[PDB]
Amino acid sequence: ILEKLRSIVSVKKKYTRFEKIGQVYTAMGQEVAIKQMELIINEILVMRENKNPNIVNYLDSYVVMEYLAGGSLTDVVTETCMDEGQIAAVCRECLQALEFLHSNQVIHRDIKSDNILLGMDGSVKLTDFGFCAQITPEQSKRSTMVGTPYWMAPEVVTRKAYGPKVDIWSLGIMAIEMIEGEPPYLNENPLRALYLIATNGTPELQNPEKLSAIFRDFLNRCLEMDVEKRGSAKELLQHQFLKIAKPLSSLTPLIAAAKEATKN
Amino acid sequence: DEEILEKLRSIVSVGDPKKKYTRFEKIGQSGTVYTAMDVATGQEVAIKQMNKKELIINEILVMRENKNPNIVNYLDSYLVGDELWVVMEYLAGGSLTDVVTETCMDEGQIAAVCRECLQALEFLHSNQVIHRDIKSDNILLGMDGSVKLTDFGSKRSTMVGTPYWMAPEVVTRKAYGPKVDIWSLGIMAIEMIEGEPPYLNENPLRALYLIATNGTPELQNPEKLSAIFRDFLNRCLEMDVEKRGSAKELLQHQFLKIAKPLSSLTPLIAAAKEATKN
Ligand SMILES: CN1CCN(C2=Nc3cc(F)ccc3Nc3ccc(F)cc32)CC1
Repeated sequence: ILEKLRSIVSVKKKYTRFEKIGQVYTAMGQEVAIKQMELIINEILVMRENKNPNIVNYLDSYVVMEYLAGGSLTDVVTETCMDEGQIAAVCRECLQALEFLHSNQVIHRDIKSDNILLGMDGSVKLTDFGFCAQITPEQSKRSTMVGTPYWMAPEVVTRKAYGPKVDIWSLGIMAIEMIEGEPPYLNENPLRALYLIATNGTPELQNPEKLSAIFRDFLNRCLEMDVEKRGSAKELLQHQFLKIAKPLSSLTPLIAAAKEATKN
Repeated sequence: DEEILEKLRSIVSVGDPKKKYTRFEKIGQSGTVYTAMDVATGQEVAIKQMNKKELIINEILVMRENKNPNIVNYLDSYLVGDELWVVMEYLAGGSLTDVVTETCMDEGQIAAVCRECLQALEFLHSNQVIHRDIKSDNILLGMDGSVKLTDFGSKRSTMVGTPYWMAPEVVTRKAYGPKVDIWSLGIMAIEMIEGEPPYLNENPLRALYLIATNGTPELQNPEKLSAIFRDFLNRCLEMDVEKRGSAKELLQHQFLKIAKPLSSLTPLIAAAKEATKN
């Protein structure tokens, strides 16, 4: 245990109007979120270096993050029925965040609805960079099995050499959550889910006929077992499915519904 | 909200706790735990301060009526503002973690710690309490060698740390009973002879997989353990819950008969205090 974590800290007078939130506080001429509590160092380092509009802004540490008042995507997917135009809008935003991170040789390794925060204007931002991997030409692949079982790519689960396309798979599982309300095998135990991802491979939708052919194709490109065949974030940003995306304002009735449903 | 407040008034002791105890020092953050000293008697105490509400009334009443030498017992309770303070016993010899990471314990010392913990587990289980966190960090030592068990405090979310002490039935999210604490004691005994718990260099998710499949990992140096100690561990770390020993059965194990008196633990306390001074 070392103190070179004290070296990145900024060093009660800078922020006011503290109000406790979650299981994390809100404060203020901008509105901020302050999380008060070796991987914590990597998360602060990667967030400073990788600033983009589709990533929750790390502001300072003494951890001061920007505030997104519309909750997470989880509240929306578990309390509402999203249409394809809304799903395509969320997928486009996440792919813009992934295209940015991957070009900076960063693998998120934890893409899931819980890590997608929403703004009251419909803005979509990616968070939780604890599990991220910074790759390089000297070590372009990783092997560690990290992530949330239900969202993990089969190559991660089986501890094979993997790259940024593990995040593409996780995005594909997230789009399934947007359809079905839950990731595949959620009713199972996390270890039984790991076994199922490793053996079944590409998950099968409960009702595939409900989806348009263009959405089915988009998911097939995301959830392709052959990593070379699976699309990169840059390739999938050119997919026809994203062209049916509604403006980000279309997400605000969804935020309203989740807030109304979660009054307990 | 109101019924819980009135029920508390009849059970809490009158008097100002701020006048009764001194030298408050935070040791954890439901609520906050402070170490303190009784100004009148010199006793060292642990004070849990806190702002589900029906569950706490029963937990106090259980603690108050049920006493055991191998657990930190309930001493008193006070209503301080909108906070409830629960005063419990504490010990000055630190935790078992300091001893296992700074000294080499012999089997006679390990047996003495296992006997004390099993006496605490027998007591808790008869009171239909499953600890769930039996680990060296929750074992408190007294300057006379006394051993006391403490506590104090989702599939979508992330877990901080490897849950190395957890039984395979806990990991696989099955219904479970008090024998989960027996498994955890078995892991604690491994920590006592190797100086570390298993799955330390392992990722928490890889640890979960390993616990669920193989149960317990192979010992780093098994030839260093006596046959009677290896048998004791086999009974503790049995995958079949019915085959795994209960606290009452394991108190009759031959391994505990090689236990040295609790005075044999005081040189270990001295060494851990010397190692963790500066
Ligand atoms: C339902 N709820 C579970 C936790 N309980 C206890 N937990 C403990 C656990 C310890 F490790 C030390 C002391 C205690 N205090 C106790 C003292 C007597 C007793 F019978 C049980 C406990 C209280 C009841």
